[PDB]
Amino acid sequence: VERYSLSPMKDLWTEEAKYRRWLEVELAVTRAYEELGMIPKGVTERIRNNAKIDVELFKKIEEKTNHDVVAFVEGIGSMIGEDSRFFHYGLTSSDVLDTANSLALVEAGKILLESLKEFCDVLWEVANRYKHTPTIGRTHGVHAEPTSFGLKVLGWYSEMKRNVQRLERAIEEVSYGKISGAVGNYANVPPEVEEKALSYLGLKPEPVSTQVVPRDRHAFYLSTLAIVAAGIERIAVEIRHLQRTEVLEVEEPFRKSAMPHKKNPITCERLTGLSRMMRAYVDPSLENIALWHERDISHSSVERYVFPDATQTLYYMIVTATNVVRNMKVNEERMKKNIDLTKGLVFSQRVLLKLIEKGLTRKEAYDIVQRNALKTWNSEKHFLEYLLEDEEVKKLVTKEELEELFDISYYLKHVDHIFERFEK
Amino acid sequence: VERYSLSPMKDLWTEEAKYRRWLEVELAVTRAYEELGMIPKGVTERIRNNAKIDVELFKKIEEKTNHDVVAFVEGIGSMIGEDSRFFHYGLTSSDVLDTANSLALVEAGKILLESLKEFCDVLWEVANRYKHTPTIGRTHGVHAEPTSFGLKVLGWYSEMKRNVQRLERAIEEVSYGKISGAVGNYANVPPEVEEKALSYLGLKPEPVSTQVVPRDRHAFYLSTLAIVAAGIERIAVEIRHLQRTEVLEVEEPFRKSAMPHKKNPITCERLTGLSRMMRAYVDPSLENIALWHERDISHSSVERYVFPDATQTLYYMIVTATNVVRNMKVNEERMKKNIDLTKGLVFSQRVLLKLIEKGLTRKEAYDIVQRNALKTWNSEKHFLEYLLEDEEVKKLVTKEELEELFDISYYLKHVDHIFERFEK
Amino acid sequence: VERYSLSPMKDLWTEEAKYRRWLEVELAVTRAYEELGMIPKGVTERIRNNAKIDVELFKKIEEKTNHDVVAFVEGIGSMIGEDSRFFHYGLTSSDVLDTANSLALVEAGKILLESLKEFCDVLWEVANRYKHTPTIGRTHGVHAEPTSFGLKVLGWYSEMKRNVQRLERAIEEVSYGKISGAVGNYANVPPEVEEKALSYLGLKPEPVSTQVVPRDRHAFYLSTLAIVAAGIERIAVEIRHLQRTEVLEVEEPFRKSAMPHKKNPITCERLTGLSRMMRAYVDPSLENIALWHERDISHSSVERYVFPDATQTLYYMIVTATNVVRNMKVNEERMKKNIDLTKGLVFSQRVLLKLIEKGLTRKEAYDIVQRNALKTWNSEKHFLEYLLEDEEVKKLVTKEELEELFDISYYLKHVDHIFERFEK
Amino acid sequence: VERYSLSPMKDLWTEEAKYRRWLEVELAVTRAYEELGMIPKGVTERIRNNAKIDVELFKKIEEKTNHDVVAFVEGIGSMIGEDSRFFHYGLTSSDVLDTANSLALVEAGKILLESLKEFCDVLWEVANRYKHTPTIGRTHGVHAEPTSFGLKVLGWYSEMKRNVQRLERAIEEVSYGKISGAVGNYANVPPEVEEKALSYLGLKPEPVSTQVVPRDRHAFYLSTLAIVAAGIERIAVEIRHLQRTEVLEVEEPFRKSAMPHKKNPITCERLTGLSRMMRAYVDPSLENIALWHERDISHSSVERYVFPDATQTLYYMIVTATNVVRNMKVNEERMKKNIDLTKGLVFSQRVLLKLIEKGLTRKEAYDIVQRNALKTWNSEKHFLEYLLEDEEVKKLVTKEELEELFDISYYLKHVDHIFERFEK
Repeated sequence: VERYSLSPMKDLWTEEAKYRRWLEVELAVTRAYEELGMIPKGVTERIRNNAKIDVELFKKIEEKTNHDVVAFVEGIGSMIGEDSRFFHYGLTSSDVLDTANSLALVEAGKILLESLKEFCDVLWEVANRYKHTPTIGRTHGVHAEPTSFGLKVLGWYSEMKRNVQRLERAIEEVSYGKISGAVGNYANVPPEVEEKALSYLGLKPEPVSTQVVPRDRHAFYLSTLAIVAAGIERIAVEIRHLQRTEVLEVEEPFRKSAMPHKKNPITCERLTGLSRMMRAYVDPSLENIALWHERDISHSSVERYVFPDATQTLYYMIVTATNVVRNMKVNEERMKKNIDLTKGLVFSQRVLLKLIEKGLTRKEAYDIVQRNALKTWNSEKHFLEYLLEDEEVKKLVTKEELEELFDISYYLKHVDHIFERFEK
Repeated sequence: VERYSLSPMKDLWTEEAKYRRWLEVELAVTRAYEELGMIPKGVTERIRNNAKIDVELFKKIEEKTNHDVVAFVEGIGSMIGEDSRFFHYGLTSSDVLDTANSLALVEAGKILLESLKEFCDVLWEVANRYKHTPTIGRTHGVHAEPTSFGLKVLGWYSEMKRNVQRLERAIEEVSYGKISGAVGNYANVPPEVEEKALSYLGLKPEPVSTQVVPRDRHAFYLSTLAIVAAGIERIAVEIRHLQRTEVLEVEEPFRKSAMPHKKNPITCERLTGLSRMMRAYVDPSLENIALWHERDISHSSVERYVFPDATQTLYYMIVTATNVVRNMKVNEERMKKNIDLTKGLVFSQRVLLKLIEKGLTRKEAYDIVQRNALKTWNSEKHFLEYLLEDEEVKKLVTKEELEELFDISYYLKHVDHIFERFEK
Repeated sequence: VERYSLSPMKDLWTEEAKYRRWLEVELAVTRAYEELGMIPKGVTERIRNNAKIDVELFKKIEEKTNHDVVAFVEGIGSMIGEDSRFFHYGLTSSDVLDTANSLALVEAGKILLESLKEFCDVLWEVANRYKHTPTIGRTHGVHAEPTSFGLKVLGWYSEMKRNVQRLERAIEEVSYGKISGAVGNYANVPPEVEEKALSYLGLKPEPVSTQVVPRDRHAFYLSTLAIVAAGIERIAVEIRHLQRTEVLEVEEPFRKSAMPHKKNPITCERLTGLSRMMRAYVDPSLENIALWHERDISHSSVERYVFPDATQTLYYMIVTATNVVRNMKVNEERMKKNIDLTKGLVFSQRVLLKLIEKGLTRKEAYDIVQRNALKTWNSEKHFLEYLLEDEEVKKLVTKEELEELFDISYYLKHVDHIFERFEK
Repeated sequence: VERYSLSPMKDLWTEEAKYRRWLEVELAVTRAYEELGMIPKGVTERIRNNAKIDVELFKKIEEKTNHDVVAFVEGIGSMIGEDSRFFHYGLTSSDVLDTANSLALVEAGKILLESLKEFCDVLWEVANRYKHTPTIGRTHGVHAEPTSFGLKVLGWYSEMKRNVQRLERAIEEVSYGKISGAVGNYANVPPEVEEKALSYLGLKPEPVSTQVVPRDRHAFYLSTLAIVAAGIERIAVEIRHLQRTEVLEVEEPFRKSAMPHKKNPITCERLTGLSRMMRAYVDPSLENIALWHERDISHSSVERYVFPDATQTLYYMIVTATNVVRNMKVNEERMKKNIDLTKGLVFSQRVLLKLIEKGLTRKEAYDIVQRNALKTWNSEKHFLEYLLEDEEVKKLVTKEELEELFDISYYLKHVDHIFERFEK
């Protein structure tokens, strides 16, 4: 979907880029044959000088051929004269197709990784900026206990740092190509040429290939991408809840005057939808693993959708989420005020416990708290004021003692130690 | 589904086992508080002596409570007298639930890993046993070039060895628990107690938790399990094709006389179906990542299906596939004979190339080969015999030269080097 | 997951129930052969008298057999004397297995359909109860324009009425059985027997079967169930939002005093999670369609999870959602008050339009409205009051004219027309 | 993926086509207001004359707007003079967007439905062509009992006829539009306008809409499409098996001489892969149902992939499968010869039964049949010949009686009855 495509990534997935990768692979193989003394000196440099990418010519030949790599080999053959004898020498089409897709998934992976590290840098900056900003923790959508907004963002940071390590592992998993010929056993092209040719490309040889590179590698890479997307979805759902009219704690960046009451979290709603497409790609990638014998080509039509679409969608997601967190407005005063929306009832467990500590049993303290909690809920007077006027409370706790149970500081006392876990 | 449950694994997922894990977690926390001097000496040893698992009592209390951990804490409270003051001290229910599920997924992971390493040992033994057994490589279900059956099995070995490393990484990802209280910020239980208590359990502290352990860890573990399952599905589909009546190259082990013509690959068809359920669990696990704020409990009902079912299904798959490969009959003579099903036409590319090497151009050689190939296909006479009687061939190649193009040895010459990549 | 299992539905999926369905199919077949004069008069009644379900016996035989239907046939054979010659005569195992699963899915469908009609009845009652209750319509989680809460609930009613029709069609789709023998062509059991036997069971003959009933029927049924579930998820997500502390418009029923500030929408979170499982079953059901030739048994292991689990889960969801909507508290006064949370800005488009109607151009009216909207947003004074004090407004519109733009009755004027579409 | 796009279907999903549908919806609305006397006579005709689709202009405005429908409305407004007062009057953006997607999915549905009926016609022709052609029925990939190839193809016909009915129902489900304004309650555009406008477009009014048309309709449509696709996958997997070198019963059409031994079922492998994508779109479509309140826009990004891609992919699958089945080669002599691959053992159950009929018990007959089956399996001599030479057989059955058990006509006797169920 062109509206989500962004440079560097979208340049990777053009037809010109694909043919440039197929020629890269073929020239690494001729270079390796030549370096081993198997083809005459000078061949690689002459093919490098004569072989040009002409998409229109390859596509025209493919109309006759109906086989894309064969048409490319014939098209290049037409430019390189007698050196065609040593071009594509012993290879099967998937030696070029799969090695070029490893090049592409490695490159897309590095683009993704750089953008994810930038996202982590933005999340660290924002978590530290609001490290001591109080906000109400919410469980089941219901106010629970105070916490820090910085710590909420640090949770996102921690997840994206896990996803950096996962994406480095997925890049390693797809760093394998194959130059092993028709059914993967080097009958027609030597394993010495594979090892040398793939090392020139920055790739490793599949230790055993068939006609193709085994598709559990690609399924691992795309499952990884979907987990990164789902972490971004988690952040986007949070911002959507926090921008709702009854909450008003954050506002995603927008246009660039606008109506104050109509600021909608559209970017984060879009990111949530794109996470659904990233996880939709996992199942067909897993179904591609069980190819018949030394291969069938059912995976090729799936991968024409999934390789360019999963990588471009996730790149859009990361860059977009980065700008959201970097530039979102954070309404600190409103966060603080929202702790007091229930008029002190967030501190009810501390009051209950103090009433037990001062002698009473769970059920007696419970009934005092519940009675004052119901009066608070149904009126304008705050919980502390009801408790201060309660005679049973007045006999058990001093006013200073009671008031210190309403301190937000109780809840934020260990925030530093949690941040210190990341200054590793 | 009880018919696929197998000891050790099925013992992990009983109600008794779950309550034993919840008590394990609670006693690690009291031990840590006591070791830090926060609760009186002697408490842990007295709760360890008095706290017993009584499933019927906890379940009865839960009918009143409607909250499973609270009923367990109340039930244990009823056995431990005054030491109940220091039991579950400052914890939220998910500190026990999620830490106990980390214990369970770690243990299930180790059971899985041991069985997968055993599977790799069986695949190595079988790949080496048939290292030099010739068989026809097949692409698109169509005979391609000769290869070795051992090398086909080594391909399965290579995949299961990748899955050993992946499953070690997934065990590490789920080795994190949390003892951080209501919204994950240690307001009510110190981070020193979490770190000590989790180290007694063999777990690490989530560096930042909310009320729960972040669910991208569980999605990573279950995506890993589905990729292992899909690798087993790949082996099972291969055995199903190879047992078909027209192929008869392998036969999965059976009953224990049976009718020779009615041996069906039922075990491998069952394994293919169970792979569909393992990949079905990935999507709902990915959808569980985006919990609202500091948690909602939507994931808990999914995980009641997925945690016990994914781990028990994959364990059944691994153990079962191990017995299949260990005991399957491998019909070496039939594999060899099947190379000659097309009467020599597997060697047609070598014949074509030789005719070009001896002067002719691609299209002339092609037409000689195609004409003799069509006569072969439509008759009982073999390709070599047609070629020996062809006058154009007779002028270009000696009979010895022609006959050596029909050598299977050409295709198997690099098998050792591929096996040597695994003697690392 | 036993915890979500509920009578009648759970009674359908026991081992006893399965063998009772297998016996029902066999007795329908003997009845049909007998009515066609192909077996002696009296056989069916005798087998009916003698054939008892003994689960322990069938299981013990199946340990020897390893084939469930064969063990059942042998076990019944041991009870029926010389009538065993006429029992299971000409049948293949899937004639019994697939016809009995059609019985099961038809009966589960009818249980589901009656519960869903009851859910519709509850939704109609609740939508009419709050037919004219004002509430704020919300788009992107942001207040948009007033509407009625009864209209919101009528949208749920409308969806569940579509799901009643869809479930009726899904029942029809699975109302097909097969009594056609080994490869579905009546070589061993006559088509007149199938037609008669299935008519006694309330089923139609698959017009052409293989060894099995084609699995697109089961995938259509399960796809249908997942859509019903997602409709319940939509309702559950709405109640979760409306129960949040900042909104407080509805509260799901609970326990049965409780703390007023800690009412969590746990049932609706559980329903959201169960909908993820219902949609997870669709993929494996679609993968089961492409069986090899006249069948493979890969689907059987999947359907052992999916058939009982999809039907029991959805029945739990429907019954549970019905009780939620039936007994939820609806806070009408809070709904009305939340319309004024933005202090009149929900009527800003009417003000804008009136200013244009009284001469001004879009941009001039926008600037007046935006200026007064910003003042409102950042203060305590209401929008109407800023407009009444604005000199440009005062020259264009009377106070009566301005004030009638703040009327909720403008937004509810076509509620009755919408409800009439669903009447008699 | 442009490579699978085919006219008419691809013409539906261009930007030009989208804006032409948006204009059609707007003109239906102006026509309805005009026919109800709410806007002046002649407006609709003038707007129709003046409103031109200028994709470059709308895109340029949308760079400023960032809202696609608003930019279209502004662009048209610049062409229609004072009639802009009456254009888009009272509408919300999704009144246009969702009604236009209903137009699109209805038209794509009708394109699909006509191609699927044509596919049924081809399947009926081919099933009748081979109505009595003998072939071996295969269960678990193992030869079972003879049947007819026409019956196999009639099973595909039967499935595609079920899919015709399902696609008709899916078209009806998406035949709903909405012209109900911001939160779906007609505050700003009257219900009589919606009813009239949608009737001009061939659509019905959603009986209760929110800001959007409810997304269970789209999920039902896409679920339906995925089931059609899996039926095509079933056919493609069958042709792949039958084209394998060991079977050689069918060959898909190809290029247009080719090598006889290297005909690969590449089209059917591609169809298998495209069915994986069709089922991958179901999950995200089901996840789009649970939109927040009166809508969020998370579905819009998903539907930008799924609507054009699901409909174009399935149309490519149907047209392509139709040409495969129309032009595939069917090797009748090979089908007949493959029945005798096991040298008569396909009739072993008839022999077993005859031996029991002539007195013997199940176990005695089993042992005679198994002994002669094993001899057959391990030699060149046929089963009938071993039975004719067996002394226990010779005492129980005449040669004529034995020989008539090897008659294929026993297995095909009810083919005509099955085809009659589908006649006139």
